[PDB]
Amino acid sequence: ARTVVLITGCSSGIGLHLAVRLASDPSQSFKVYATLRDLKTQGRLWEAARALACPPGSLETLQLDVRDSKSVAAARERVTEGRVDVLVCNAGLGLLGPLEALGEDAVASVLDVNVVGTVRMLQAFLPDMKRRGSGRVLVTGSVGGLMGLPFNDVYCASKFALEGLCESLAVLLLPFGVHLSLIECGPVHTGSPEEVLDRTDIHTFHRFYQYLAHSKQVFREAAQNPEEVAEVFLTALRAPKPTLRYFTTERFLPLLRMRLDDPSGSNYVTAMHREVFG
Amino acid sequence: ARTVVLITGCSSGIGLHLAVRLASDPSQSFKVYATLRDLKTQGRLWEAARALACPPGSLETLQLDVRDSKSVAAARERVTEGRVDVLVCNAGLGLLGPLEALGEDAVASVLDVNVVGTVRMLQAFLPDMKRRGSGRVLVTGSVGGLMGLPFNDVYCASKFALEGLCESLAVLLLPFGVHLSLIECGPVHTGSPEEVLDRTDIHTFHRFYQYLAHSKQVFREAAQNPEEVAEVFLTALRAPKPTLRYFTTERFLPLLRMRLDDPSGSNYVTAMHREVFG
Ligand SMILES: C[C@]12CC[C@H]3[C@@H](CCC4=CC(=O)CC[C@@]43C)[C@@H]1CC[C@@H]2O
Ligand SMILES: C[C@]12CC[C@H]3[C@@H](CCC4=CC(=O)CC[C@@]43C)[C@@H]1CC[C@@H]2O
Repeated sequence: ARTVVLITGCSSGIGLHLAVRLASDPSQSFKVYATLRDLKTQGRLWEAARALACPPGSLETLQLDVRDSKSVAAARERVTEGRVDVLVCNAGLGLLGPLEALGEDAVASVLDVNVVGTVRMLQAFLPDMKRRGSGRVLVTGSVGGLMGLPFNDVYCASKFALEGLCESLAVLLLPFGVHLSLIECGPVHTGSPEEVLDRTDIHTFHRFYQYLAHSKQVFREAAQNPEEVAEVFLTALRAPKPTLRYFTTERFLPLLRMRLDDPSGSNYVTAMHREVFG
Repeated sequence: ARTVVLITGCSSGIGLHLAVRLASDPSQSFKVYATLRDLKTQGRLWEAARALACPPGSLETLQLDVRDSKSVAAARERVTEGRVDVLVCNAGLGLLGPLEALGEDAVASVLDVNVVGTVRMLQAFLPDMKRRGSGRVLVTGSVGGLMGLPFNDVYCASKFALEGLCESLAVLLLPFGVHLSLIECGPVHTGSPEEVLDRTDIHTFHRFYQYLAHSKQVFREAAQNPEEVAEVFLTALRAPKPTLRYFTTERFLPLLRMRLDDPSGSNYVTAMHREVFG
């Protein structure tokens, strides 16, 4: 039978491209449940699916809001096969700005969607995998989950949290036959100045501008095509003994090694301040 | 004048012992605001304060619930000096058990207290430090924030999140004169089987027992006295150029280095499964 895949956050970006890559696979090996918070956003997904000639029935959309455990359970019940071979936890939110300028609701939302929503997915689908002794779980990671980035304090908190969540589960899941992997992505092709200025000091504001200018230059130079990133997920899926982490690029490994080599954090803080700010 | 210190989570453990260490310092250098979620739990703190003969006025208690930004702001207004020289973000919750056995509320609470509550403290007190160009922020960390531990999935998610939060802020704060440091603690001297069994499978349940037996043995062998741990906070406070991280012990550095040296995570997962389970 087909490998049943359920992917969260398929309205755009990595989840959209992964969903159509799998559904359009020439071997027709996969049945994909592409889940979205709001079905009103499914148009780009269906435009992409048609462009790759996904066979009828290879791709289905479900509404799934990872903030709501009832929505998670209702989507699980919509899997007609009664099993999920591959779960891809990809839904996520970004949050950029001076820490004191971020709304309390926005902070709590990033954590609820990125972290608690992944926990909700894992609590809903892991038990069936553990009892069957098979299943693959892929989690969309970021280089921001491996090293702290200025003005991404809460985003990095949430991506570092997925690292701890997944590494902790991987230690237990080792002998269960259930494989969990993080796909560590760099940049991928996919408030107003006035309000930020009102909630922070002028120096922090100026540094935010510098960060934004630097970020745009790196994105322009180094963002990867979503097709190349989606193929790393497929590589992890086909591995007989998948590792805990896959990297979409080796570009940030040097910064990572410097980080990991000086546990006091001094070398990394100095190097990243220089890298972003000059 | 005195160095004004505000510490969260002083009802027991590290925060209680730190508060009385600082308030009883022979030099009388510190004025300590020991904050607690519920003032009904302040008895051990006052028993400890009297035992160390903390001078009258060296220690004051404030009610502060880090889940509530109004409580954070009301406590900030109670600092009569109108400034905080040292902020110690220590309030935290643990959560242990099979992931699928944890209540959704309990998960969301660990994240709200440990992560969003620290963000609330930083948003409330950082701006004044940045404008003055001085201030120390100490955050209670854990070895569980540096490496994933089985059956601590959500606890480790939350402690890994503080790593990302603090490292991201430290990159920005470098030139502001505001110093942020994590104090990485190992074990420190400080649901029912039936309900866990009903929410998980028998194999996971057996592994939980093994984890608990192992954890108790390590705690018995390696837990540090809270006095020794509190003194690491003082060491970070007195450093002219404090590093991002301080370690209370070097016992877990080897596991950490192995972790950091194999970015795929394979060596760490295998080593920690063997370390916990045999
Ligand atoms: C900060 C940074 C440039 C901006 C990058 C960041 C990695 C992650 C990232 C993803 C994006 O989509 C926007 C650009 C950013 C935010 C990079 C890591 C090192 C580099 O200097
Ligand atoms: C899991 C472990 C034993 C139990 C330790 C853990 C570090 C943190 C910790 C703190 C505690 O208070 C309980 C014991 C635990 C949970 C250790 C890290 C490696 C060691 O094998």
